[PDB]
Amino acid sequence: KYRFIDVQPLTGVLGAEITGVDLREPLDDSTWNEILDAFHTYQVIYFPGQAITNEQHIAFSRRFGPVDPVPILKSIEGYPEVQMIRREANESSRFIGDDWHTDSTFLDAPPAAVVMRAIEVPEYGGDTGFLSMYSAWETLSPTMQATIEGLNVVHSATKVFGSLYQATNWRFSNTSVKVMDVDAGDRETVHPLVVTHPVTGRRALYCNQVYCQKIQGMTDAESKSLLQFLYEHATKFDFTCRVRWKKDQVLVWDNLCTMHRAVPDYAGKFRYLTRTTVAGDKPSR
Amino acid sequence: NKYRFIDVQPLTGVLGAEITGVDLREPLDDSTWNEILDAFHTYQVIYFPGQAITNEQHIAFSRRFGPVDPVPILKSIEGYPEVQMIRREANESSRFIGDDWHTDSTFLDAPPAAVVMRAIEVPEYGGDTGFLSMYSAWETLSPTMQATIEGLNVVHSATKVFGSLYQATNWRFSNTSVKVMDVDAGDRETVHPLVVTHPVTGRRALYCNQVYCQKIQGMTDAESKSLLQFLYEHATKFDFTCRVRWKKDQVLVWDNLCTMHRAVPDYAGKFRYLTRTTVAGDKPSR
Amino acid sequence: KYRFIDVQPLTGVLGAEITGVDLREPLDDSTWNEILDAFHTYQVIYFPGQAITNEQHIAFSRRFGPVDPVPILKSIEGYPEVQMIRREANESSRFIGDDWHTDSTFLDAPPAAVVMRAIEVPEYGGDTGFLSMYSAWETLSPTMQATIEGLNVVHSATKVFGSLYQATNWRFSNTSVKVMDVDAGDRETVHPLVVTHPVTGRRALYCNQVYCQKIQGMTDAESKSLLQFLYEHATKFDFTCRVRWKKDQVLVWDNLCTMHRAVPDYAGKFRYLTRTTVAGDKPSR
Amino acid sequence: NKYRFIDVQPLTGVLGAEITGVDLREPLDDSTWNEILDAFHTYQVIYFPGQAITNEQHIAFSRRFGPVDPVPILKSIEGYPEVQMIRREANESSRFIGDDWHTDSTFLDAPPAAVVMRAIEVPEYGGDTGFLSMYSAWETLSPTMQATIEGLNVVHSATKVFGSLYQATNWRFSNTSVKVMDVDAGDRETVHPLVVTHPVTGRRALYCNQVYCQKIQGMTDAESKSLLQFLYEHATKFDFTCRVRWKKDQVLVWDNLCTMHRAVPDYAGKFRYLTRTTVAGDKPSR
Ligand SMILES: C[C@@H](Oc1ccc(Oc2cnc3cc(Cl)ccc3n2)cc1)C(=O)O
Ligand SMILES: C[C@@H](Oc1ccc(Oc2cnc3cc(Cl)ccc3n2)cc1)C(=O)O
Ligand SMILES: C[C@@H](Oc1ccc(Oc2cnc3cc(Cl)ccc3n2)cc1)C(=O)O
Ligand SMILES: C[C@@H](Oc1ccc(Oc2cnc3cc(Cl)ccc3n2)cc1)C(=O)O
Ligand SMILES: O=C(O)CCC(=O)C(=O)O
Ligand SMILES: O=C(O)CCC(=O)C(=O)O
Ligand SMILES: O=C(O)CCC(=O)C(=O)O
Ligand SMILES: O=C(O)CCC(=O)C(=O)O
Ligand SMILES: [Cl-]
Ligand SMILES: [Cl-]
Ligand SMILES: [Co+2]
Ligand SMILES: [Co+2]
Ligand SMILES: [Co+2]
Ligand SMILES: [Co+2]
Repeated sequence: KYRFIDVQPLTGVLGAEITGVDLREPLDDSTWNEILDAFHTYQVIYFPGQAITNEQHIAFSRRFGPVDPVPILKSIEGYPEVQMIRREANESSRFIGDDWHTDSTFLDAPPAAVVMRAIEVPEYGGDTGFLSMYSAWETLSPTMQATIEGLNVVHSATKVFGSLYQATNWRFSNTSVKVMDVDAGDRETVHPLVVTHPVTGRRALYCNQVYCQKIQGMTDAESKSLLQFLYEHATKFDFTCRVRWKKDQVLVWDNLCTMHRAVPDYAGKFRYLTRTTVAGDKPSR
Repeated sequence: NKYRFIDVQPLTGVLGAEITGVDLREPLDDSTWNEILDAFHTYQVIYFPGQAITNEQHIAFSRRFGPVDPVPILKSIEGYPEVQMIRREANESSRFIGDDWHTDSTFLDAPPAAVVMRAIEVPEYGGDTGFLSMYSAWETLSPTMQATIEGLNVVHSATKVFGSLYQATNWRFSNTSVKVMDVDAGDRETVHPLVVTHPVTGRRALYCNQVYCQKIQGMTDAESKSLLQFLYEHATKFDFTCRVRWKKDQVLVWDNLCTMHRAVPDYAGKFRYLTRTTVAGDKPSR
Repeated sequence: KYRFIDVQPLTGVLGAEITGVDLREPLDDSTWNEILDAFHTYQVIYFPGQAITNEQHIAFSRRFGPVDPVPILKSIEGYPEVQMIRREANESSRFIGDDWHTDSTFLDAPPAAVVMRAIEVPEYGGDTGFLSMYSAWETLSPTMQATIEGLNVVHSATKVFGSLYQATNWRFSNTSVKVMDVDAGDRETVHPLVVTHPVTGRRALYCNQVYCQKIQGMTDAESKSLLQFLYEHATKFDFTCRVRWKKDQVLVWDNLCTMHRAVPDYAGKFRYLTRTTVAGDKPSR
Repeated sequence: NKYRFIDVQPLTGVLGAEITGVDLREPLDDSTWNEILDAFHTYQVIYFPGQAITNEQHIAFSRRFGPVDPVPILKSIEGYPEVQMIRREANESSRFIGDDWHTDSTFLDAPPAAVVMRAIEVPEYGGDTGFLSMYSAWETLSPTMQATIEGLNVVHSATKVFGSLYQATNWRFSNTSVKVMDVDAGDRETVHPLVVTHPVTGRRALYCNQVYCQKIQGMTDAESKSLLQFLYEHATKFDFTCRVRWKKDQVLVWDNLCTMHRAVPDYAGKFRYLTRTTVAGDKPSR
């Protein structure tokens, strides 16, 4: 069915490799329409072998929507919108993003999408996992769905760069991570536990252990119990795929309907990807 | 306190009350009965020490609470089909009856409303019964959690007690107090709401128990297990419980809709014998 | 079998009422020997109807061992060793001791025992629960016992009056609780997970959720998992008893082989008991 | 890297490797075989894309790893009792074979040492197999936790797969690939250590799986459940896993002692067919 690009789905759940296109060149309307369709169908799409410039990265990201950096990451000099996920070979700090999450959900309007490009990565190690929150939602019984669909969740960055972060002893390195204001870390926002994607109209479960503090209105014990069940459910191996990186692979993921995590199995090896983030609207039900 | 015809001594700040100043061998005037019924509705489990009543007076007093109807599983005393036994011979090595939190016979389309239990001969110590309030278990859920669960129903059956799950496992009750039952009666399912309204007080109570509840209707096995596990942990917190110690001729009534109870098995090697008459109820409803 | 006192066990597991003795008077050797035997047998013993003076309380406690206040509680004026568990009718703060624990196990040598006396208590509400850690230990399989008997646990007061306490929003009232130094709150000690009682020689499980931070040498996830199973096991209703208070009831509990908790079911009612604490040796295996 | 006769491309930093530069239709010289065996021991699961071998060459290549012996439950291809099928017709609505973390046939006194699996016809996408390293699951337990558990043994049986627990439940495998089995063979127990030493590498591996492990020997049901649940959660973290995608004529070998695997059921409605020969092992030991 695709005529302007070649798409090879990665699993029966999510993920697709796209080839037959050169992202260094402008895309005609037909080629862009297929790309966007593949992005909305497969949720995480990746293009091996795209030796693009940083400006081309920026422009390509702009096709998905307004570009706008996430609060915590350092950017390359000359490009505030091009942020780094960079780990030096000798680092001993915590690996960025090494549990399931989606990005910056403590924001009133988290990103819609992220476009990541491998600069220099290990021959093996440092895969990124993804999973579908559409599948997590769809595999809940209708009874379970009706039960939880009216709930909201309180999100904040407290464990990442607020008071809880300051409490613990593990730190990120300053290679890619900025020093942040503690109160900014502890500012709370509220999102729906079940969101409707604004383009596809499909529903997705929307919670993550990194930023979700509690179910709004619940006791700590009620909220901890529901959220724990939902995390176990959503992170079943069945709902995941695994993306392996090579130099100049460019990947886009939908930040509303997927979760992702870094795999820290390359200790002692240099790894560097850049990324631009695409702004989103307020998550809504 | 407000009581003028009976003396009531509440047992904890959550449920339970001792009632004295009354002789259950004699008939009760309307004034004394109304206060007893009121104390039953206010305290959920009430008990009357020192009541040396006959089996017939036990039956008659039970009847004041509602029609009397034995539960399926228990043997009864000779000459009194309505008076059933909770009896454990000293030597027994079988499972102790009722030794986890439950309420009685909820596999029935219409479980009992109440039970009236009377001590015949019990150990100097050991063999207390614990009780907890399902009004309190419900009221301490957040308004959010209440709204979340109030439309759910739960499938109950006796499969673990005298159905296929019972037949599959190794432990048994002795035949001292427990009849042989049909396996299909054991496996027969009924559905009740997760949250019920008491037909007299109008108050709401959480309604689930691990002995007879199989699953939340319409949910997957893992969803149901996970929610019911949380509710069991919530309702069985020590703060919601009271503990009743038995003495010969103590007579006790519990509300079988808004409480749970469990036997404490801490008297192995000692004889224990209580009788009970069960008072019938209506379909639990929302 | 008791000839100098009358003892009435409370449950088949632990607990005993003692009568037939006047604690306002000196005890002969025979009466004291029976008291101590009952204390070692039943683990928590209580004497209704003992209108004693504070000095008599102190002296009676001294028969069990050296007396020595616990760090957190305020004492009555004129008697540093007589501490208060006092809640005013109008209080809205956290109830002292409202989860299962044993006292001050963050100390290198926690108390051996505590002697508590009711001054003024509600007609109903404010029971104290107790449970036996001998029974908790004895109902573990031999295989489970051999598995865990070599483990140690790190204890500290951090959740009660150290950094974790400072983090949260709930506070105890200053009615009975002193302001404490944070570092004193966070000082760690190490005890055996399975201790041998120094008088009876019987073994007891020794862990509590209030002061135990983690199994020494374990990861956070391993330790949280074992300790959770042990707490669920030890706090089964089967292992508990419940003590109801009346004015001038004097009770002694063994602080090594039991746990206890306050029951907060008297909101809006005044409740006041005093207590002296009896010093112990370093818990050992 | 150190390899001079084969090209090996590791799959993740934990386990798994692709091997190219070799034609399994031809015999392997000692030098090429030694490197393959070494890569098997180093990477635990290895796979060879593009190997259009006959069933006989499949059998012969398997044999290089150890004596070949079919597992009890799977049907075999006509004319090759040692070559068993993992085959799912497009229309099937039965349970997917192997769809949770396990290692093969651990109810046996001596489970297989390895399996060699070959894709005949598989979906364009969907039907990957996941693998994880039980060396890594063991090595990431603290020294304290290791000392704690290293003396324990676990009781295994096939009761959930083709024993009484299977017969009691509702789901079934189809008869496409699965034989009817004797219920008593299903319920027969064996005991293995919780922590095993690999008989060639000498390295230690955690050894438990939820499909066949019933309980820690000597423990109570609640103790065993609670410890095994923790170990399952620990060993199945995403960080310890790799995922293999299948293509026609890919041939893959896994170590059945130091890994676990699971089928991913994400291809309903599509035909999938792999064959496999199982290589026999010795009693797992400490
Ligand atoms: C860029 C990105 O920022 C991060 C940074 C790190 C991150 O990964 C984790 C994983 N586990 C964590 C666990 C704890 Cl207890 C605390 C913090 C944790 N952080 C997730 C998102 C974002 O969101 O845009
Ligand atoms: C009279 C009464 O009958 C019983 C009998 C026993 C009973 O107690 C338990 C407790 N835990 C159990 C656990 C399992 Cl796996 C099986 C059976 C169990 N039975 C609860 C009710 C009733 O309801 O009228
Ligand atoms: C006198 C006594 O001091 C206390 C004071 C309070 C206490 O009770 C609790 C119960 N649950 C708690 C829960 C949390 Cl998260 C924190 C603190 C908690 N404290 C236990 C012991 C002692 O030990 O001698
Ligand atoms: C060939 C292989 O055979 C099987 C077949 C199926 C299998 O997969 C599962 C997964 N989860 C299961 C869960 C339950 Cl409750 C029951 C049976 C289950 N079976 C695991 C091994 C073997 O070992 O040789
Ligand atoms: O390094 C990775 O694979 C992903 C890190 C991540 O979570 C992120 O960039 O937001
Ligand atoms: O023996 C007891 O204390 C209670 C037994 C019980 O559960 C019952 O009679 O239903
Ligand atoms: O108030 C109570 O019943 C007990 C409080 C307590 O834990 C203590 O005094 O140590
Ligand atoms: O189908 C698969 O991917 C693996 C099935 C499996 O578990 C097995 O063959 O033992
Ligand atoms: Cl009647
Ligand atoms: Cl052979
Ligand atoms: Co991220
Ligand atoms: Co009962
Ligand atoms: Co205390
Ligand atoms: Co298998």
